[PDB]
Amino acid sequence: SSSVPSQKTYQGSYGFRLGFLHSGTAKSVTCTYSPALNKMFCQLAKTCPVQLWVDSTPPPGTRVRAMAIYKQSQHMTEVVRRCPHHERCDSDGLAPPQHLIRVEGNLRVEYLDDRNTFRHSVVVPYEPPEVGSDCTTIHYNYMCNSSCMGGMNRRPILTIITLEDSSGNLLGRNSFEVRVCACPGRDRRTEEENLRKKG
Amino acid sequence: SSSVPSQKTYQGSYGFRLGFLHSGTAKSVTCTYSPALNKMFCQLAKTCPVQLWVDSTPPPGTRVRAMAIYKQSQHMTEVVRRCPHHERCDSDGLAPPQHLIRVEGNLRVEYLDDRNTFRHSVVVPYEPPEVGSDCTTIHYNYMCNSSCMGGMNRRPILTIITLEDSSGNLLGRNSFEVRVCACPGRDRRTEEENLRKKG
Amino acid sequence: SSSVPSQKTYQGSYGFRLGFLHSGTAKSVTCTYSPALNKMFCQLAKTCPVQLWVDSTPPPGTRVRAMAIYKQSQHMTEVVRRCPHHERCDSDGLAPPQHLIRVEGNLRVEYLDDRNTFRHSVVVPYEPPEVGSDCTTIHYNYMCNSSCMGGMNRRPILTIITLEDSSGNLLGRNSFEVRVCACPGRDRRTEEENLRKKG
Amino acid sequence: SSSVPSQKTYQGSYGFRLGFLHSGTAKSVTCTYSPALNKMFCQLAKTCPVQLWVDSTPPPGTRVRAMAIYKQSQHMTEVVRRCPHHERCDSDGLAPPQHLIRVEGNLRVEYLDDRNTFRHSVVVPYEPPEVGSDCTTIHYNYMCNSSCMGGMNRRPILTIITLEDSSGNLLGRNSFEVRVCACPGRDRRTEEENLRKKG
DNA sequence: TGACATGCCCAGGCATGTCT
DNA sequence: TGACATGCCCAGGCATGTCT
Ligand SMILES: [Zn+2]
Ligand SMILES: [Zn+2]
Ligand SMILES: [Zn+2]
Ligand SMILES: [Zn+2]
Repeated sequence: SSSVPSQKTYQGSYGFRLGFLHSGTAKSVTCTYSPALNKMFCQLAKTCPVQLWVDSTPPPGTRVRAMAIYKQSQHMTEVVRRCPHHERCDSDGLAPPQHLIRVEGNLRVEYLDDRNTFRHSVVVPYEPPEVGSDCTTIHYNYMCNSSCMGGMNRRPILTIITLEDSSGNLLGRNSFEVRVCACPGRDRRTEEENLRKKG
Repeated sequence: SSSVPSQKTYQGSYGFRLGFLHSGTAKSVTCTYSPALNKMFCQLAKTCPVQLWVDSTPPPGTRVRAMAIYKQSQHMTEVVRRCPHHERCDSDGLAPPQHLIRVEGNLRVEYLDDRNTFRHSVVVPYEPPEVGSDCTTIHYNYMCNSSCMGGMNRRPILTIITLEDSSGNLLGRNSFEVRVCACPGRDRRTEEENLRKKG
Repeated sequence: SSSVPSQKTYQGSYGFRLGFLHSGTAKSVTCTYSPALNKMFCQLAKTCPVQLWVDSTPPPGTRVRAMAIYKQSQHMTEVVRRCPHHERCDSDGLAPPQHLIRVEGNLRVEYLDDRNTFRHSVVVPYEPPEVGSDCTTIHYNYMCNSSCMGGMNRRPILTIITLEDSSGNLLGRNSFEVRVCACPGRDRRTEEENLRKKG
Repeated sequence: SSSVPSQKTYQGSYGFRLGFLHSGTAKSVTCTYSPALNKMFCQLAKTCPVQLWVDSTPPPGTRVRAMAIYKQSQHMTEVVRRCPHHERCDSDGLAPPQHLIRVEGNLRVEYLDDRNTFRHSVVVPYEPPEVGSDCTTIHYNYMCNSSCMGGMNRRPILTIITLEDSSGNLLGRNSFEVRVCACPGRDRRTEEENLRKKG
């Protein structure tokens, strides 16, 4: 069992928050975000664009870390890992096969295994938006379904995104729930309806 | 891809056939056999008793081999193995972790990996029935569900039981289909009803 | 997992059979036998008298062995042992603390752990009945309840009694089911009624 | 028999009190707290989150200790230990197999056996809440059911949580009753109804 | 001896990747 | 996109040592 990183929102002095793209109505759209649930629904190994928005410019050398933790109290102290089947399959060259979350399209990506907690994380440099743009987008990939036997095993996860200075100070923190599934559109609509009818 | 052992019934000069125990009506009974389908339905890692019946006594040194093959033509040439999750879990001390089929309660069990075909099999000596008894019973275990991702992946298998002399001559061959599943009683009654209504 | 001793009745050339005493009607009588079920119901650590009847006199040096096996196919290959709580408690001086079945009142008792199967058994010399008597009685004790967690765990057992010559030849074999429980009278009456109503 | 640690509430100069999470309505929810009974109902080996609330910040080096005692006067002087079955089973690497209470997800956990009283306790450093949060949460696990034969044996326990400075001074003490059981929701609703109807 | 105890058994139906 | 798949969740009630 491992000590649990905080998931508490800390928008901080830089006004850090996340944004998500709108997507289509298909039963099996690749990535769709529910604001009511603060929850991403996405397919295995497909791009999940996450926007980073800030009110003030972070200092040079700021880093963006993503980490998954189990959402339920009963599972929080268990490290989130890829299942043995997917670990044994699809390497991009940098991500260790045991890591659930990857970043695509970034030459400065770093995959970390915490020496004390054993938890996995993936870090890229923070880059400010281009001229006229309001945010910076990172493309994450989740390499197992929420349902994978021997991995997440139908346990919901949170992704925690932290903005950190080069010294390691926490500048901001946000999180979102993730369901990696075959039919994100179906499952988002089911969970939203259950929220309305039974929540 | 691997060459495919015969599944053709050969009751042979010893009159070799299989028998199966009757079991209870529970939705999740541990092992239940359908004569109409020639199909065992059983749970993961639970005992599956298979009876060996002969009309004539096999010679000393006769051996009994069990091997799984996929039933569908499209999958026949693929070796049946345990999935990575269950391989990484439950060793009894003798069975290699990759083997699907084990025998319990036999000190002379041998687990074989074919040098040419890569197929797994498990062998025990043939023992004649005790006085007054009509058959000999072997207790097999199947160490994955038929549905296991990265293993059988919802593909039906046959188990091929061969009676072999010590020289390697085939004396008899029988086979039965297997579904390893959580609810053998439910699934047997579903498959028998589908046979009657749509077969 | 361990190879399974035969439980098949073999009354043999000596006409070997078991007999049991009649007992009282109390809900918690110490030992009561159901002929309809061929099943002893008895309390923990209390005397269970078992009679040995023969038609012909066994040879000098004949031995009487008792051994427990799980009755259900799914558990047959598991060695029957005392639970950790009762193992750690009540030694008579001869019985190893892991043995379920003891014999009381016999100076020539031998407790055996099979080198290959790991199964426990308890052996006493066969003694012919005294003049005018028809049988010989052995007093067995069962040192766990059928329900004990970490031991029998609510799994029914059979006791197998074998008559063996000094050379090791099997002269006769009989068996009976056992439920060790707090209320043998209650439980016998429940199981007999269930047999009549639902069997 | 062992001297009995105090269970008297002492909220102390730091205003120390416990808090508990709300949980779902399921018959077998993993952990549910009854304010009317000051009683946790939880399952074996599952996470039990306990919140530590203070009004004033404890000094550096403060420690949080948990210990179980039997609630009934007749059993208070008996040390609460794991039963022999569960002791012989599930080690996390740090907890001795005899200890009932474990802490998950803390690298600084210490398991203590008192030299004089023989009582077990588990200690972690006190950490103040993160920014904006009102409490600190510890995840305890209870490694036997209240009913375990040879352990708690259906005797209710209190868990005593003490806040202690590094010098050993008692800063605060709170306690709650615990029932570790298979069906916490069922049993909580039974005990609350008995309180209302017969208390 | 009656009846409470409490972990477990059991059937109904949700789950969710995949078939069509 | 509709609907089958199939391991799992869940509540009702049996279990069985013990309390009275
Ligand atoms: Zn996976
Ligand atoms: Zn598997
Ligand atoms: Zn016992
Ligand atoms: Zn226990």
